[PDB]
Amino acid sequence: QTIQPGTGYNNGYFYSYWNDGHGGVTYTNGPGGQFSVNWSNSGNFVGGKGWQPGTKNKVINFSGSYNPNGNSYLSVYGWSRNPLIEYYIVENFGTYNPSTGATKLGEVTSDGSVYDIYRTQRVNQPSIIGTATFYQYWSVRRNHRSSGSVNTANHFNAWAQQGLTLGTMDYQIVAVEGYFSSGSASITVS
Repeated sequence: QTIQPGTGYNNGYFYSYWNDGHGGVTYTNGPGGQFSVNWSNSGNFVGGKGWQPGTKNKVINFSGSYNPNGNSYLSVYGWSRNPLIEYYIVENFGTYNPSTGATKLGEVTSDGSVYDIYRTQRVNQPSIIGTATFYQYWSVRRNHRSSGSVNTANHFNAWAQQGLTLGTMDYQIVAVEGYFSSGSASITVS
């Protein structure tokens, strides 16, 4: 049901909901792996369901509707530790392609589309272990969609081939992220 930021377990799925406090966001956990997000002139937020910990060969399925009006992403999102890495496999996005100005590190074909791979660096930013400097790895789908299946191993193996290694897996979720925008989404994970 409607909850305030936090992390926990719901119907067998790990969930994480965070927001910068600006307001304008409603996150609701549904049955099974379902979750809904409704936002209007929000601030920055991230919300989704998945696993804690994730794995490097997980096949993630998602089904739903995603209607952003502004800056937002729909992705398989997570972290690794040692090395500390924040990663995204972007399936759809709004007005801003998150790879803008990022360094392209290759291409990978998976689950019906070509994905462009990028690497970016975050300096002194919040992370799962505190403020730190770390890399972000991205796989951005060329053919946008709101349902599908993601074979994570295809992305992690392609990243490894390019020198983008991952450490020990931390949480792994299908999440909706927004940055001062409006929208609605209803996703079921499995």
